[PDB]
Amino acid sequence: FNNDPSYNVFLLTTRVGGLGVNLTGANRVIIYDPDWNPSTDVQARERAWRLGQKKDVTIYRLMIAGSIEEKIYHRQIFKQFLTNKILKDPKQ
DNA sequence: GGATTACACCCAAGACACCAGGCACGAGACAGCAAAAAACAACGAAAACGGCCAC
Repeated sequence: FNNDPSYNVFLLTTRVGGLGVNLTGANRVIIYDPDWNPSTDVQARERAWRLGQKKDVTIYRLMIAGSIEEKIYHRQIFKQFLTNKILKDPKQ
């Protein structure tokens, strides 16, 4: 994927992929389905947002409004707050 | 002294309670064609993917 001008897109199923695979070639990212682990998505974004990435990277989240996606996304935001007030400011 | 005067002794009619057995209740305990056959609803779910080791 990195060393070929063709082979533009490829699906990854971000459970198996994210162990540290180097995919700096990517610049755009599409998230299709929200996951349960709030962590599995940071490695997913890091599949194109490696340290010192060559070009700007963007994330497009898919979210079905008025569905379980709403509950999961709010849950993930709450989980981010959990690790973002325990380690940032316990007054939040 | 001995019999009227009185009082003790007991015994017979009496009663209440006793002893049991009836009598009614009281609720269990039933207990209710056989043979043949067919329809006929209900008895009734661990997802899915990865990182492996051993093929």
